[PDB]
Amino acid sequence: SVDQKAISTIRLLAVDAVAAANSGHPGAPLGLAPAAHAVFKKMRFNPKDTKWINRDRFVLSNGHACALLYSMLVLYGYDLTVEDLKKFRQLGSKTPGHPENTDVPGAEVTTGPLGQGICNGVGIALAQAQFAATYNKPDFPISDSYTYVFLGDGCLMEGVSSEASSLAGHLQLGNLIAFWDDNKISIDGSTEVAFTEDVIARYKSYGWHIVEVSDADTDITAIAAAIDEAKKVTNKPTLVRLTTTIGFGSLAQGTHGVHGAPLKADDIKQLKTKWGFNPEESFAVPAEVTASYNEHVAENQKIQQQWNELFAAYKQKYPELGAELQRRLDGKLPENWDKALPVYTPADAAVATRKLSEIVLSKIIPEVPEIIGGSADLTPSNLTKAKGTVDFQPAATGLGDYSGRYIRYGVREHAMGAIMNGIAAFGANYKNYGGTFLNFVSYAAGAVRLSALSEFPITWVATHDSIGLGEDGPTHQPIETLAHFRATPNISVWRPADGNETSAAYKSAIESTHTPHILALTRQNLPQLEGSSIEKASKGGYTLVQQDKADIIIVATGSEVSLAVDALKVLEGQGIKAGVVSLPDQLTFDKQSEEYKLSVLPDGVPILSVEVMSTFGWSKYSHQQFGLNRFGASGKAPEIFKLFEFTPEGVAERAAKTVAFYKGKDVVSPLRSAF
Amino acid sequence: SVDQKAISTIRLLAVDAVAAANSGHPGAPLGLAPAAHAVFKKMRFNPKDTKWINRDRFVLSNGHACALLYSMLVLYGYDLTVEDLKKFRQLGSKTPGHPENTDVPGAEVTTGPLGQGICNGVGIALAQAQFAATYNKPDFPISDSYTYVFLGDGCLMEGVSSEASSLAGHLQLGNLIAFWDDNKISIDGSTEVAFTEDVIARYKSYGWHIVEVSDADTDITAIAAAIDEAKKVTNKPTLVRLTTTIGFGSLAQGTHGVHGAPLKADDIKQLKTKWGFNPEESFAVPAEVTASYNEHVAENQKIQQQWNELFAAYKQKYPELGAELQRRLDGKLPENWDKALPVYTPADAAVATRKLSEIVLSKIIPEVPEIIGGSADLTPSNLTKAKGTVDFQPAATGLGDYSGRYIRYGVREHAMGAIMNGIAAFGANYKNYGGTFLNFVSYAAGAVRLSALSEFPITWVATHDSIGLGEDGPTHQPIETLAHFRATPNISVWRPADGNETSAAYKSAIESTHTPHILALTRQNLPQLEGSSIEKASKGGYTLVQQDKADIIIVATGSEVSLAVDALKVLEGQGIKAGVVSLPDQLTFDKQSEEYKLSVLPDGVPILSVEVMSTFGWSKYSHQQFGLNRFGASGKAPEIFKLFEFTPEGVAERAAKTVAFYKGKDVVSPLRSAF
Ligand SMILES: Cc1ncc(C[n+]2csc(CCOP(=O)(O)OP(=O)(O)O)c2C)c(N)n1
Ligand SMILES: Cc1ncc(C[n+]2csc(CCOP(=O)(O)OP(=O)(O)O)c2C)c(N)n1
Ligand SMILES: O=P(O)(O)OC[C@H]1O[C@H](O)[C@H](O)[C@@H]1O
Ligand SMILES: O=P(O)(O)OC[C@H]1O[C@H](O)[C@H](O)[C@@H]1O
Ligand SMILES: [Ca+2]
Ligand SMILES: [Ca+2]
Repeated sequence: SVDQKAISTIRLLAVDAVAAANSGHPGAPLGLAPAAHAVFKKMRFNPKDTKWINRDRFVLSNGHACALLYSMLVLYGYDLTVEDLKKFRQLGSKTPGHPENTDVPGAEVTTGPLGQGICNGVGIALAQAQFAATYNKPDFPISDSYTYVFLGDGCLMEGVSSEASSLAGHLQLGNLIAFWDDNKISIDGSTEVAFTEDVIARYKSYGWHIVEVSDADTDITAIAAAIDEAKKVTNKPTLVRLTTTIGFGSLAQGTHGVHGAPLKADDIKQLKTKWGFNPEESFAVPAEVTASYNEHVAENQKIQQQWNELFAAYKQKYPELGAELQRRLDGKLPENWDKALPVYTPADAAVATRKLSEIVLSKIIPEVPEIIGGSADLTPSNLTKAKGTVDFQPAATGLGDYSGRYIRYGVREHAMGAIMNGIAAFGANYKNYGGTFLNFVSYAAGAVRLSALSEFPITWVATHDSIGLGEDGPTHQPIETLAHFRATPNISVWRPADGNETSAAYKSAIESTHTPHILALTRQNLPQLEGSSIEKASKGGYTLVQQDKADIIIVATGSEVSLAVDALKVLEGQGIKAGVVSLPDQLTFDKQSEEYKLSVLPDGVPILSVEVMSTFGWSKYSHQQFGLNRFGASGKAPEIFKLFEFTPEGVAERAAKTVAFYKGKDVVSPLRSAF
Repeated sequence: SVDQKAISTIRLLAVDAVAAANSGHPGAPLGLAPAAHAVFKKMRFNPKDTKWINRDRFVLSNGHACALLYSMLVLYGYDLTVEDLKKFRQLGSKTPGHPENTDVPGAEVTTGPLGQGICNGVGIALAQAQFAATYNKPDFPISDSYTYVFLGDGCLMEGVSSEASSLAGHLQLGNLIAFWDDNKISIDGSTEVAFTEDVIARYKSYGWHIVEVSDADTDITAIAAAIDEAKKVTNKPTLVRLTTTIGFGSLAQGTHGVHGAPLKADDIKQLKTKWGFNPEESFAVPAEVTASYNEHVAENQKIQQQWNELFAAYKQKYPELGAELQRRLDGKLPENWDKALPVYTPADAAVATRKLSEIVLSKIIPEVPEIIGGSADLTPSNLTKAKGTVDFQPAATGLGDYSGRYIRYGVREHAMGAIMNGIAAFGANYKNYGGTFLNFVSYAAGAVRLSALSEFPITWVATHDSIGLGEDGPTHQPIETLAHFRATPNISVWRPADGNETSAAYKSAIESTHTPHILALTRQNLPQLEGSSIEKASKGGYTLVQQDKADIIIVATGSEVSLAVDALKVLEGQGIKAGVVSLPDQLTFDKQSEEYKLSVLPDGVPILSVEVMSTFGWSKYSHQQFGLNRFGASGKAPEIFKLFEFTPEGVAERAAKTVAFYKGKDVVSPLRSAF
C-alpha cells in the first residue's frame, strides 16, 4: 500500500542520512517511522507557514532520533530537502545532529538533552489552553490545536519529565498527547538493567489517560485509533505506549548496537530489498509517497485558509480582542506599554528588589495580556503574583481557570524552566516568567541553557540573590550562579540595584525576542540611588557617579552599588576620589558601542569590581576584583556582610590598595585586548 | 507518659529555637516530632561515636525542619547542647538554618535543597548493601544497618527524588525506610494547587513497599509497627505515609503560615500549657526525658561494644578481609596503590582521555576495593566499567549481585550525583564515581554543589568535554560548564592532556578526602606529551616547555596543550619564542606555594591562555585569553576546531598579537594582586 511505502521511505531516508554522515542514530527512527507517519497524517500544519498559530505542534523529545523528524519535514515539503538530508551532521548544514529550532524549519524546540522535549510539550499545551481560554468565543474556535510528543526511555528516566508529567496531569491538559517508544533498549542495553518501574502505573498516578499499542512496528490503524481516543479524553493528557522494536528491520534490530551508530552496508541492502526498494539507491523518494503527503498538505492549507477567514470574522465580531490578537501575532507589544513601568527618585524609600519586582509585575500584567508566569512553590517569597489575578488551573478544580495568568509550578524548577521554553515556543508574543531562589535556578540548568541556545525570551525571577538572604545559610546563598549563567552565551543576567534599575531589567526582559533573562533580586532592602534612571540602566552599564579626577572607578552590581557609593564617601576622607559604575546587565553592556563602553570604563584609571559572589568574568570590566569565592554562612545578613568585609570600610581599604598597586604604572581600560 | 513528655519536649525545643532566632521553620518539626521520637527509639547509634560503621543512619531530606533534628541530637547527648539551640541560625553557631555535615555532629549529609536527602539516603543504603555483601560472613553480620529518611511534599515534587526512587526500587534496597510527611501544605498553600498526584500509587509503580499511618500526630505505636513491617520486607525499599498536621498544636496548625516563620508568642504559651509545660520557660528539658533517652543510648553503646568484639573475632576468622576492613575504617588507601597507575612516554600512541580513564580504572579497581562507580546510561561511551567486574544488582535479578562494583544509574544524572554523595557519606573509605557527558553534569548541579559544600570525595567521569565530540553538536558541547564548576568553592576540575596527566587526575581523585573531582575527558585522540609526568601534573599546573628567553608563555589545558605545543613551532618560524604551561587542575595549582606558582607563571612575560570553552576565570593565570564564548556546531570535530581558529596558526596569530600588544609595557604575573 501507499502507507506501507511511505513508512519504508521514512525508514530508509533516516538510515541513508546516518549512513552518509557515518554518524548518528538509526534505531529509534526505524522503530518510530510507523507512528511518525500516523501522527503526521492526523496533524494540521502548513509546511509553507511554520508559524500558523492554530497548527498542531510536534516535539521529538528523543532528539537523537532526529533523522526521523528531518525525513518527515522533507517528505512534507518544509524548507528542508533531500540535499539537506545528505548533509546530516555536517558543519553548517540545516540537519544538525540534534534538532535546533533556530536552524531547522518545523523544529518547534531544541531537543537532544533528554527529558526536555516532553516538558516543552507540556508548556506548548499549557500556552494553547491559556490562549484558547483568552480568545475563543462561541462559533470562533480561534485555538483548538493539539501537542504531540515522542519520547523514549531516556526521557522517562530523567527527573525533569516526572516533574512536568505530574504538573500536566494536575492541570488536566487534554490536548497533550505523548507517545512512549517502548523498545526496552537504552545505551547500556536492556532496560531490565536500570529501568524496571511500571511506567504505565506511574502515569496513571499522575492523572494521565493511557492507550497501549502492542504492535507499533506495524499497526498504524491502532496508532490512529489511539489518537482518536486521546482526543475524546478532554480532561487528561494521554500517554500512548508504542511497543516497538528498536531498529525494526535491521539485522541488529532489538539491540543497543542499533541505537547510536550507522548500520552496516549489507544491513542497509537487505532493508531495501525486504521493503521493495533498490539496494543500489540511496535517498529514494517514491512519487506515490510525495503525492499522498501532498494531498494531506493541500487539505491542511485549506483548513488554514478557512482559519484565516474565521480570524477576519472574529475581528469584526470582537473588535477589541481581535485587535489584541492581531498585535500579538504581529509580535508587537502594546503601544507605549512601558509607560506603566514604575519610576523612583532618590527621595523614595529603600525597597528590596524582590518587592520592586512585585510592584513592576502589578503594573505591567494588566497592561500586557501576553505576560503570564508563576513560581516554583515560592509565591509569597519571590513575590511573583499580581494581586487580583486568577491562577491558571482547570476550572473543574475550582482553584483557577485556563484564562488565568499565574502558574503554581510546585517544587519543580527544572520542569518550570522547560515549560517556560514551551510557552515561548507556542508563540503569540508570550512573555513568560518563573520564580525561584537564585541558588535553585541551578536545578534547572539543563533547561536554562536551552533557553539561550533556542533564543527564547523567557524570564527567571530569581530572588534571594546572595548572602543578603541571611539565616537560611550557605545551602541557599549563591556564589557561582551568576558566573555560570553569564558564561553561557546569550543570557542577560540583570542584577538591578534599585527601583529604576529593576524597571529597566523588566523593560529588557519583556521586550526581548531572542534572549532569555535572569533577574537576580534581593531579599533585603536597598536605597534608591542618586543618578539611576530607566534610560541609563537600559544600557546595561552606566556611570552612576562621574568623577573627572578619579583615582579609581568602582564598578558594582545590585546590592553592592549602594556599598560602592558609601565607600566613595569613606575614600573621600582618605583623600581618594572615586567614581562609581553600575553594571546591571553585562550582556546588554557588552552589546553597546565601543565608544559608549569606554565612556563608562575609560583608560588611565584603575577599576575595582565589587559583587558579593564569584569574581569570575569580572576581569572583563576591572583590574582588581573584590568578590566572595567561598561558601556563605547562616546568620543575620548584615553580620555576614561584616564577616566578609563587604562594608564601606572594607571596600575603601581594597580601593586604596588598588590605587597604591598602580602607582607608577600605565593603566588601560579592561575593555582593551590584543585580539 | 514519658513518651508523650518526650514528644512535647522535642516540639517545644524546636519552637523555642525558632523563637530565639526569630527565623526558621516550626511547622514540620511540630508535625514530625512523634515520628522522630519513634524512629530514634528504633535506631542504633552512639552519640559519642558518630562514625560507628554499623550505625543506623538518619537523613532529614526536608532540611528546613532542622530544628527537629537538632532537638533530637541535643536530647540524645550528641556534641550539641541547649546552648547551641539557643544560637539557632546565628552566625558561627553549630545550629545553622539548614543542616551541614561539616558543622553539625550527627548530620550525615547537608540538606535544605529539596530532594537531595532522600537521594543521599538511597546512596547510604546502596553503600550499606555493597559493604555488607563484601564483608559479611556466616556468624559475622559486620554490616546490617538501616537508612531512615524523612521527606516532605517538596522533596516528592523535585525530579531528582523520582530518579532515585525509581532506581532504589529497581535495586530492591530493603534496608531503606523513608517517611513522607503527608501534611498537604507547602509554601504556596494546599497541595491541591499543584501536587494532586497519587504518591502512593507512584511509589508502588517503582516497586516500593508502602505502610500508611493515618494518625501520625499521635500514633507512635503505629509508626513503630510500620518500621517493624518495613524490616520484614527485605527486597523493597519502604515508604511510610505519615499523615500529620503541619504545626500540630499551634493555633495556626494546618496552614502555610506555620511552615516558615516563627510562631506568635501567645501561640507558644498555649502550646506549653496544653502539654503541661511552663509557658514562662523556654528550652525546657525534663529530666525524665533525658533519663529515658539515656537508657536507649546505653543500650546502643552495649550493642556497639559487642560489635567491636564481633569485629575482633572477624579479624581472627577472616584475616585478609579483616585487615582490609580495618584499613578502610582507618581511612587509609592500600599501601603503594598508586604504583598501579599507568605511566606513558612520548613514544606511546595517541589516546583519547576517555580511553586513558578506562585504562586507569582497569588497573586501580582490582587494587582498591573501596572504588565503586557507574554511569548514567553511557557505559560504552564514558568507558567507565572495568572488564570482568560484576554489576551492583540484587542477585534475584540475575543481572549482578550486591557485591558488584559497577552501577547502572540509567538516565539519571542528578540522582547519580546525590547518590554518590550518599555513598561517600556512608564512609568506610568509599571512593566512588559517576560517568556522563560533561555537558550533562549540569543536570546534576544541585547535587554537585552539595558535594563541594559537604566536602565529599566523589568523582565525575565527564567525557565528551568540548567541540571535540563533533557531530552531536551544540546541545552536547560544553561552553560554560568548567567555568561554572571552577567558580564553585572546593571543586577540583581536572582536564588532563594525556596519559600521565590522566593518571595524576585519578591519583588526586582517589586520594581526596574533602574535595569532589570532575574529570573532563575527551572523545578524540590526543598525543602523549614531551615533558608530562604524574609528578609534575600532580601540582595542578606545571611548566611543560621551559623557554628562558620567552617572548610569551601559552597556558592551556586538556586537548589545547598539544595545540599550544604545535603553535610554539609555528611561532618559532615567526621569530617568537614561546613557553608552554599545562594547567590540568586550577584548584590544585592554586593550593601550591606562591613561589611554585610564580615559577610557572613568572613576572615579565605576557601569558596567553588557550582552552576551547569559556574564558571566565582564565585571567587568574593569563593576560589575554583565547577561548570559545559562543555555542558550538554539528560537524566533524576537526572542522569545528578549524572554524573557530583553534589551530596552530590561529593560536600563533593571537600569540603574536599578544606579544605586540605588550611591546613597551611592563608586565607582571597574573598571580599578582592589590589585595
Ligand atoms: C540529559 C542527557 N543525558 C544523557 C544523554 C546521552 N544519551 C543520548 S540517547 C541516550 C539514551 C537512549 O535511550 P532511549 O531514550 O531509550 O533511546 P533509544 O535507545 O530507544 O533510541 C543517552 C543516555 C543525553 N542525550 N541527554
Ligand atoms: C530545591 C529547592 N527549591 C526550593 C526551596 C525553597 N523551599 C523551602 S521549603 C519549601 C517547600 C515546603 O514544602 P514541604 O517540603 O511540603 O514542607 P512543609 O511545608 O510540609 O514544611 C520550598 C519550596 C528549597 N529549599 N529547595
Ligand atoms: O522570609 P522569606 O525569605 O520570604 O521566607 C522564609 C522561609 O520560608 C520559606 O521556607 C522560604 O523558602 C524561606 O526558607
Ligand atoms: O561514539 P560515542 O560518542 O561514544 O557515542 C555515539 C552516540 O551514541 C550515544 O547516543 C551517545 O550519547 C552518542 O550520541
Ligand atoms: Ca529506548
Ligand atoms: Ca508539606
